[PDB]
Amino acid sequence: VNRLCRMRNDAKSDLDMWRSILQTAYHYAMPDYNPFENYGLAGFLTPGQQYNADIYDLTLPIAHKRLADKMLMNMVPQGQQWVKFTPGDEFGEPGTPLYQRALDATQRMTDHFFKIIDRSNFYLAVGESLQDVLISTGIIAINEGNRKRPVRYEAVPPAQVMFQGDAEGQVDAIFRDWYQVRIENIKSMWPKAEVAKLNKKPEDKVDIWECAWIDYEAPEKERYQYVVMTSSKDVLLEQSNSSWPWVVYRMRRLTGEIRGRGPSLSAYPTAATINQALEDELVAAAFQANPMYMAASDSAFNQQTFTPRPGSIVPVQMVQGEWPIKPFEQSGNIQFNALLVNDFRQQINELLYAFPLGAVNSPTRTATEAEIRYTENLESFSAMVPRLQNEFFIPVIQRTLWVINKVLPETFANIPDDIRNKMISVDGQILGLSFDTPLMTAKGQVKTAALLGFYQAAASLLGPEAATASLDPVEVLTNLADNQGIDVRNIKTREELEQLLQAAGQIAQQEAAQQGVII
Amino acid sequence: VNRLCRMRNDAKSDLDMWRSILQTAYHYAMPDYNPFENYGLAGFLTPGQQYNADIYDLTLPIAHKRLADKMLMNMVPQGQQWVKFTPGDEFGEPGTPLYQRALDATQRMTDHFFKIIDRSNFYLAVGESLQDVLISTGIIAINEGNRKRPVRYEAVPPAQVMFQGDAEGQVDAIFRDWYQVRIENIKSMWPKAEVAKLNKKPEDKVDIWECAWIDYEAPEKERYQYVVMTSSKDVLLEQSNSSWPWVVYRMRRLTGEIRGRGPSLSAYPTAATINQALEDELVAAAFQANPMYMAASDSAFNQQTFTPRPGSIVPVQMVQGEWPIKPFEQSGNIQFNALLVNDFRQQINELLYAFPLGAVNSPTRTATEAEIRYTENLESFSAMVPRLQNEFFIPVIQRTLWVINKVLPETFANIPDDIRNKMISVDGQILGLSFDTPLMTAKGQVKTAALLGFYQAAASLLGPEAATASLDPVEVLTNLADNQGIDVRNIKTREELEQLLQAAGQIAQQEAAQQGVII
Amino acid sequence: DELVAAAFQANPMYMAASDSAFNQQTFTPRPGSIVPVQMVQGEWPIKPFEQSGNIQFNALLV
Repeated sequence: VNRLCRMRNDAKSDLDMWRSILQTAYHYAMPDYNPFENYGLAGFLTPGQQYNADIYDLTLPIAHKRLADKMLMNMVPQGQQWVKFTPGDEFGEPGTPLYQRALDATQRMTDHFFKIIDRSNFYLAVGESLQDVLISTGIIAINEGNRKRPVRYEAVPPAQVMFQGDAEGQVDAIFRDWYQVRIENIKSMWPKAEVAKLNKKPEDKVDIWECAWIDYEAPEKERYQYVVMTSSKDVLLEQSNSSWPWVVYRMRRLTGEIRGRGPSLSAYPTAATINQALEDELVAAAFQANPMYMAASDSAFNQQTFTPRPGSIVPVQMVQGEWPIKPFEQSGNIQFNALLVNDFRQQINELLYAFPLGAVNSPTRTATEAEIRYTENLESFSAMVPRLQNEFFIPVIQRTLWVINKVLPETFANIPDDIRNKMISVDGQILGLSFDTPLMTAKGQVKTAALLGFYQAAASLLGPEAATASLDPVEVLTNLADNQGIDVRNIKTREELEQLLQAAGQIAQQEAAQQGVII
Repeated sequence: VNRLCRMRNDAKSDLDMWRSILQTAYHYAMPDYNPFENYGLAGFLTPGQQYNADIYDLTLPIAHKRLADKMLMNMVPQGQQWVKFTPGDEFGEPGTPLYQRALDATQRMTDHFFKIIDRSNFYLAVGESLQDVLISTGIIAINEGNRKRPVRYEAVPPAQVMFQGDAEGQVDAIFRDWYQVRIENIKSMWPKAEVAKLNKKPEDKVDIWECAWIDYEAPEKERYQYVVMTSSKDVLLEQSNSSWPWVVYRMRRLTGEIRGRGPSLSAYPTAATINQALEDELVAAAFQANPMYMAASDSAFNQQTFTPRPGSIVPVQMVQGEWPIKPFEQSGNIQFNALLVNDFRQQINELLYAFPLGAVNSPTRTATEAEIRYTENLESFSAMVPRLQNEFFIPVIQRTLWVINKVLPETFANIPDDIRNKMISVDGQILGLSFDTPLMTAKGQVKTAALLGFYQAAASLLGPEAATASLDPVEVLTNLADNQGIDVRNIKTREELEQLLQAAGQIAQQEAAQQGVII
Repeated sequence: DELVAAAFQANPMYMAASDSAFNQQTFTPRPGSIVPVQMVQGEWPIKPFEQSGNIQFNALLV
C-alpha cells in the first residue's frame, strides 16, 4: 500500500506537468469538451459553465472533429465486419481438412462477436477517445456488465488518469480518479467490493482510486494487479487477472514521455495567432465599420431629438471652437489582417487533412486542380491511419473477449483451461486476427487476380480444356474461397470435392469409351 | 419522501446552474421555441409573447432546423423499416432449421411493430427532441395509452425535467414538473392514480411532480421506482417496474455533467457577434442610406410645403449664419462589416453541415469544385450520425415493447413469464435488433458480393457445371436469403430444399443411365 | 516579422502627442456616436499610424 502511494504520487506529478499545455491545446480544439478545465474538475463542481466564448475562429475545432470522425469510419466502420477471427498457427497450414473445420468455427465466432459489439456503446466510446488521441492520448475502459449488457465501454477523460511507463514507453501502471461517488453506486460498478466496512449511508459521497499495475514477478494469469480503494486508503477490492480494463492510444510520442502528441497539438499555436487576429478585427470593426464622428463634444447634435428619416434636416454644430465635426479617422490595413488569417487557416487544414480545396469563397478549379488535390489529400490521410490498427484495436478485441468469458462463462465452456487462456488472448497461437478496412482492401484479391491472369495466358497459348486440365481443381476451389474471405459452409468439404472429382473422371472415361477412345 | 426531497432539490440546483447558458443558446438557435423563457414557465403564464424580434440574423436558426430535420430522415426514415427484430443468442447459429422458424416469427413481429409506430406520434416527438439534443439534451417520454392509441410519445421540454447522474454520466433519477394540471386531467394521464383522496372539484389546478429513480438494491423487475405526487407532498401513485417512461439523449458530454453539449451550443457565440453586427448595420442604415442633411436649423426649408415633383424648385436657406446646408456626412466602412458577417456565417454553416456551396449570392465555381465540396459535407455528416443510433433508439424500442405488452397483454400471451421478460427487454438473449438506415446500407451485401466474386473466378477457371457443383446449394440458398434480409416465407424450408436436391440427384442418375453413363 | 508588423499595421492605431487625445474609459463605439477628441494637441494633430513597408514583397519570397 505504501508502494502504491509512491507510484500514484509520481504519476500525479507527471500529469501536473502536462496540465498547462493540454488545457491550452484542448481549449483551441474542443473548447466545450475540455476535461482539463477548472484544474481537472471540469463540470463536477459547476455545471453549465461557458467555455467557448473566446474561440473566435472555428477552423481548428471543425477540422479536429471531422478528422476524428473520418478516422472512426475508416478504422472501425460501424455496421461492417472490420475484423475477422482466423485459426491460429496450431492448426497448421491453411487449406487442409483440419484447418477448414477450424476456419468454419472462427467464422461463427466472428459473427457472434460483432452481434455483441453492435448492440453495445463501443462506437460511442471509440469516437470520443479518438478525439482525445488527436491531441495527446486516448483511453478506453472495457468493463464487465451483466447478461443484458455484457460489455461496457467508456472513453476515460485524460485529465482523470495517471500513468507509469516502462523503459520502452509502454504503460505498466494506471491510476484513475473517481470524484464523489455515492456508496450505492460503488456496488454497481464493482459488485464484489466491500462497502459495508465504510459504515456509510447509501447516499454519501466518497472519492475512489482505481489502481492497477503490472506485477513483473508473477505468472501470466496473475500479471495485472487491480485494486479499488478510497482516498483515505480504505481498500475495497483486490484482484489479480490476466488483463486490466484499459487500453491506451498514442498516435505519436516524444521519447521519454508516456502521453502522446497528436496533430491537433501541433496546430494550436497557429490557432492562437488566428484567434488573436480575429479578436482584433472584432474590436476594430466596432469603431471602423460603424459610422462614427469626432468633435470637441458629443453635444454637436442632440441625440434625443435626432431624426433618422429620408429628407430630414439634423441641427448640427458644424464647427465647435477650433475643430469641426468630421468622420472618425480610418486607420489600418484590413486586407493585411485577412491575408494572414487565410494563410494560417489553410496550414491548419492541411495539417489535419481537411478541406482539400479551400473554403466556400475559394478560387475556381477545374476537374484537373480539384480531382488531383482531392486525391492528394485522400492519399496522405490513408497513409497515416492503417499503422494504428494494431496499436489501437488488437488490445481492445483481446480485452473484449476476456470480458465475454467472465460475463458469459458458457461461451468458453467444455474447453481445457490451457487452451482456453490461449484462445481468449488472441495472439496467433490458437486464434488470430485479420483486419478489413476501406484502406487495407483484401490481400486476397491479389492472389486471385494473379491466378486469373495465369489462366488467361495459359488458355491463350494452349486453349481451354488444356489450361483447365493443368490445374488442381480441389486446391483451386479451396484457395479461391479463402482468398475471397467466403464462408466455408457455402462450399463442399475437401473430401466431398475429391469424391466429385473422381466421379467426373469416371463419367469422362465412360463417355470416351462410347466413341471408341480409351483413356 | 424525505430522501426524495433531497434528491429533487439537488437536481433542481443543477438545472438552475444550466439556465443561463441554455436560455442564451436556445435564444440564438430556436428563439420562438425556447422552453427556458420566463424562468421555465414559457407560455404557461403569458401566451402569445414576442421572442424573436432581436434575432436579426437567421443563419443559426435555419442551419439548426435543417440539421435536426436531416438527422431525423437519416436515423428513422418515416415510412421505411429502419430496424428489424432478429432471433437472440438463445436460438443458436443462423441458418439452422430451428433458427429459421424463429426468424419467421421476428419478421412478423417487425411488421406489426411498425404498424403501431406508423400510426402514432412517434416521428413528431422524435423530430422535436432532435432539435433539443442539438443544443444540450433531448428527452422522450413513452407512456401507456388505451387500445385506440396504445403508445403515446412526447418530447419533454428540457427546462421542465431534472436529472441525477451516476458515476458514469448515465441518468438514474428523473423529476418532471407539471404546471397547473386539472384534476379531471390527472386520471387520464395516470389511470390508477388516487385522485379521490384530494377532495377537489374536477376543475381545480394542482402542480404535479413525476419522480422516478433507480433502486440499486432491488431485483430487475422492481429496479425503477415511479412516484406521482402533488407539490404539497400528497402521493397519488407508487409503482416499481422494469423500466421508466423517459429516454435521455446526448450527442456529446463534458465530463462531470449529465446534460450534453451539442453543436448548436458551440455556435451561439458566433451567432451573438453576427446579430450584434447586423443590429449596428440597421442603426447605421437609417441615417447613412437615407438622404439626410446637416444645417444650423431644420427651418432651412419648409417641410409642410416641400414639393417633391420633377422640375420643382424648393426654397432653401442655402446658408444659415456661417454654416451651409450639406448632405449628412458619410462615415464608416460598410464593406468591413460585410466581410466579418459573411466569414462568421460560413463558420456556422460548416459547424452544422449546412449549405456546402454558401449562400445564394456566392462566388460560383465549376462543376467539380462543387461536386467535391458537396461530398465533403455529406461524408462528414454521415460520420457523426451512426454512432448515435444505439444511444438514442435502442432504449426507445425497448420501452415501446414494454408499453405494448402492458396495454395489449394478449400480444405476449401464452408465454412463460421468465422468457416474456427476456423478450420484452430486447437485449440480444431472446430478441435482438438490427438497424437499416441510409448510412449503414446492409452488411449483408458484402457477404453476397464476396460470394458472387468467388463464383465468377471459379467459373472462369473451371467453367460452369463445375463451379456450381462445388457448392452446398442448400447452404447457399439459406445464406443468400439471410444476407439480403429477405422474408423467410418466400423460400422453401431446409428440409424441403434438401428433398428437392435429393430428387434432382435421382433425375441426373436416370438421365445419365439413358446415355449409357453410370454415376 | 509579418506577425509583428500586423499588430500595428493591420490594426487601426493613431499617433498623437499624448494618449489623452480621447478618454479610453468613456469611448463609445456605436453607430452615430460622437467621440470627444482633442483633434490637435500643441503643434501635432492626431492622425492614423503611418503605414510603412512592402507587404507584397514579403509574400513573394515566402
